[PDB]
Amino acid sequence: LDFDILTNDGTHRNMKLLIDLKNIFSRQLPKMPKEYIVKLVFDRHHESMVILKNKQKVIGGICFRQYKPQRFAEVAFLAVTANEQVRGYGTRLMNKFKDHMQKQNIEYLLTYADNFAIGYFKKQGFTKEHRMPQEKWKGYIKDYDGGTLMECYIHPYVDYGR
Ligand SMILES: CC(=O)SCCNC(=O)CCNC(=O)[C@H](O)C(C)(C)COP(=O)(O)OP(=O)(O)OC[C@H]1O[C@@H](n2cnc3c(N)ncnc32)[C@H](O)[C@@H]1OP(=O)(O)O
Repeated sequence: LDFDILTNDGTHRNMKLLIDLKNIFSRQLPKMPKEYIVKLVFDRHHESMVILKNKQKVIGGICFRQYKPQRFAEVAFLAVTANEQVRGYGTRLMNKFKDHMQKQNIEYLLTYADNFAIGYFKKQGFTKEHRMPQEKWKGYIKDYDGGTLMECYIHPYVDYGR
């Protein structure tokens, strides 16, 4: 079981994996326009960390976008395939992601969660109250009046994915 950052480098291997991830996202986030998922997963600003089983099968992942100078990242999509849920993978994935963000010098994660997903994020340390001022991400991350913007601080010397 590996947690690798997938790069859209135009190779058959990585491309297949990103498509596989994309299909998991659309399956688990049914109300999300599939063409939109495709757009973000394959654009040049987004990266995806996948849960790789047997070094070939994608069973879940997180698609995110780093705003490097600002030191924050938005979690665009997150999911574990249905037949692999409730096995601790979702949590292991987030811990691996936080460890990576810490190494990438990212200070905060932001994500718009679906009412049903809010609980998962709260479990991972995300909160509805923000320690980061609105002015800071405004202009980089879209401000939707109809979703719940959640935030998670990534401490520079806390041991994640331990
Ligand atoms: C921006 C984002 O995309 S928002 C949408 C997030 N994605 C989804 O909702 C997609 C559908 N869901 C999924 O793909 C999965 O259920 C995930 C990623 C939410 C969680 O993955 P799993 O492999 O099942 O996670 P894992 O088993 O490690 O979770 C363990 C803990 O998370 C909690 N948890 C997981 N899913 C949920 C949920 N939907 N609601 C509430 N709590 C949840 C478990 O209750 C558990 O609590 P515990 O450790 O005290 O027992």
